[PDB]
Amino acid sequence: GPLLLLVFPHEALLEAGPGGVVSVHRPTLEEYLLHMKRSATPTYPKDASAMVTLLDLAPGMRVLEAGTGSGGLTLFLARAVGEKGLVESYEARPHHLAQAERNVRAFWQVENVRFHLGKLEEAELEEAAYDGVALALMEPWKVLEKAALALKPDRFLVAYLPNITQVLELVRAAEAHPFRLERVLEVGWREWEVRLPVAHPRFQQVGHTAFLVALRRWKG
Amino acid sequence: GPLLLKAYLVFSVHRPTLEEYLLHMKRSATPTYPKDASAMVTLLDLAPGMRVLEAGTGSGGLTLFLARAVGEKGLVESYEARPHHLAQAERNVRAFWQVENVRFHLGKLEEAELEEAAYDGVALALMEPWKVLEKAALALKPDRFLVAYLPNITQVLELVRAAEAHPFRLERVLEVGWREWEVRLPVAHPRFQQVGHTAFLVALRRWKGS
Amino acid sequence: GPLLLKDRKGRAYLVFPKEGGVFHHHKGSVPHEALLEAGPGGVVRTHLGEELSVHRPTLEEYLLHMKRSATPTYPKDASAMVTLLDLAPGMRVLEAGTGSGGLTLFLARAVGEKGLVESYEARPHHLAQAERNVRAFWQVENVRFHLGKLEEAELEEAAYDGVALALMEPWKVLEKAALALKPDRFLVAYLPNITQVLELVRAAEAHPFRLERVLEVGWREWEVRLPVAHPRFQQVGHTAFLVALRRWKGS
Amino acid sequence: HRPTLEEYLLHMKRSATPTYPKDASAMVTLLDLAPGMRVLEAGTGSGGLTLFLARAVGEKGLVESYEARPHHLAQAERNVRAFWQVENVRFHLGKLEEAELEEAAYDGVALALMEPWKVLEKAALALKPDRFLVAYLPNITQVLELVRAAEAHPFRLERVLEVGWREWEVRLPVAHPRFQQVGHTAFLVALRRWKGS
Repeated sequence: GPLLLLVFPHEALLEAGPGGVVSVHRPTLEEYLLHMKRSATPTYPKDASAMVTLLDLAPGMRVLEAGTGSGGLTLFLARAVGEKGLVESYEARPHHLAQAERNVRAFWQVENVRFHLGKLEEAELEEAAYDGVALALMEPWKVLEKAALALKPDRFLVAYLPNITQVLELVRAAEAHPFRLERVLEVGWREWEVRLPVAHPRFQQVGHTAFLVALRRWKG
Repeated sequence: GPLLLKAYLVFSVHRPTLEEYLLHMKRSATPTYPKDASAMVTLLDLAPGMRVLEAGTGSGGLTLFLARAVGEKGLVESYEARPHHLAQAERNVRAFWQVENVRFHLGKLEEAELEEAAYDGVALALMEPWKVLEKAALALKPDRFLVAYLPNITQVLELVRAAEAHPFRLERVLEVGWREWEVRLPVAHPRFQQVGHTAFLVALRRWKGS
Repeated sequence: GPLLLKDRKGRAYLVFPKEGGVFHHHKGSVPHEALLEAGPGGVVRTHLGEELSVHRPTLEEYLLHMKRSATPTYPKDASAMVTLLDLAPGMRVLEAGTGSGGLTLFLARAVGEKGLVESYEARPHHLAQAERNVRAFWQVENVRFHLGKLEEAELEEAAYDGVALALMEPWKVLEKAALALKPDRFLVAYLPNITQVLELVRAAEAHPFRLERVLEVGWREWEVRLPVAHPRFQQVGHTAFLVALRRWKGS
Repeated sequence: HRPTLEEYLLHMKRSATPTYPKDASAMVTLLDLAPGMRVLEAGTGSGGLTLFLARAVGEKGLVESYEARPHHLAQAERNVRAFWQVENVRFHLGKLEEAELEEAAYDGVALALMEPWKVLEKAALALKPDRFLVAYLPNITQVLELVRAAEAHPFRLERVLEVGWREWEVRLPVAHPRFQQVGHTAFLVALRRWKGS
């Protein structure tokens, strides 16, 4: 495993071990995302958590992922389905895919993630074979056809979109597919500074990273 | 498992989302909202295989999340003090989730005993979480987290001060917010009515330690 | 002046002292006299006899308890709009809105008795509401009501220090509002749906405004009854987007 | 290009942490200030809550601003009387606890003080009944200190609230709440004065 202080093994650090001093730590997935090599957005832990919760991902399921880097969203999905549920992650741009496979593979040593280079709409997949579809695309409405195709009825597709304008365009686009609009939310984590006697919500905030969109696949 | 109509649970037809389940199951009493339970799992840094300590009340709402999170290789030990509705936690959890990764107990922790450094994370929903730090701390592998659910900032403060006595560094205090939007074009706005504040989440991290 | 009454449960009521009225909060009447003799600050019993606190209502307190039959405007947002408008006393402000009367009332205070608020309502019911609601709380002359729309209003040119709107389709008045507004003074619009905000911004690029702010006021009430101290569980999450625009220098 | 009060407050000379208009707007609304009223103000920063308060009270109203420490009082006065012509403000070089003021003759008390509890008693006197004291406090721990201390004066706690303005960046086709917000400045505490006691 990798260590946070971010390094990949020098030996005082291992002898101290996590929670020990030389301040050595074993990274949380969160810490790891926030310090890993990025070309990405990056997908934030608060958003990826809520996405796994809307997708209703449980162990053993199949989850379809697109697109971009860098394995941030893919790892959260990877733990959610784990064991051998399956993550089929699609990325279009090849050095971003590369970087992501590296990112994921160094933290997560299980092999429940199948990686695919190429747009999701080019790909061929079974009808009604997937337990959820997670998208982190700037133009998600493109894959809507495939997504309704590959997605078991009464399951969700969950898009991640920064701009509300993109969210509206999905919601209209989604009206021409067997998808019923289930949720539109903004996730927010309100950090507090506690350095007693100082105790206030932090002065500078992550005032949202993105909107999460959730469509449910009704039968059609 | 059970079914959901649009919107009541029973035994438009839907398999219920775990979150839908928590929101329409017999929630004893002031529920664990999924907004929070999801958060806590994230903070606790849970993966498949791990062992997690949970207390207490009282719908086993948090518990299901814990169950899915750690998986089948992992297991959850759930304590709950209260007797009649620890059962109700058990009724709620076995309806939705039929895996052997949860082992229940009656009682508070301090009365209980447990291996030292066995557990990969602790999750508290107790009114007075400061009572269980000697044990929580003992039970916890170093560098892993204790995550505690608390309605009032006064309780958060007390847990922060009581924790200075044990080998815990405070990493985080946060409120979660899932602001739902309504979108029926041309209408598009944040929902008028919202699950505002449910609780603070204190995350503590075990030192080596000493 | 009207009166706000509260019980120990916290529940508040609005009362208008009327000749020999009586207030019923349960199966127990209170004569209006006791309310008036008690005065802002004191208690009254319902002859059964439940303590009840008498208050003069704060402008805010009045807006939330009046019966509100227009699609209406909150104090958190009205407050913010007065401030975005940069409203100082003596100023002249053009207004168009709902029948709430709230927005007109918040603007009325900002400008003072030496200032002015020309308030326009389109529907004649919607006008009566605003007058009813506005002159119960404030009878000063710095508010003048008009029936109609701004695009059809006859306005002096560059005579106004700000424009406050609470219309469902404000792109429509941007043209009149442009000539009516002094350079570097603002238009501020109360829009519930982000779509309306989006259309207005798109529209505004055709008139001599620069967009300046787009925002959402939140007032997070806390409950404190020690040892209970937290953010109120249920709150007024979202009401409206405020859009602030600036009239370009010179034109 | 002439400037709005906000803009002035930004290029103004502010020794302390500034006042944000969200907070000052909310402060005026919570005190229920209308044209004509007589309001009491202290003290840190200087002089931007006072400008808001002058606009609120109006033409015929008056704001009594206390600044314990002089060079600040002066800087308050230059700042205020550069932007705000009206002679509707009265500056005092004194603490607010030490000063001597007619009973039940004020329509509010606006404190930006670190030590708000300290002036609790002289406010209960000065402030008419069923009117308000509103305190700006950054920390929840100070809020709590004040909540305990006011239990010992003729005050009911009406309101504790944090004020947020969620800015949006609209730059079509961009449209999204701004990534970096001013997440929190402070809490507002409103106390109501009881009858006689």
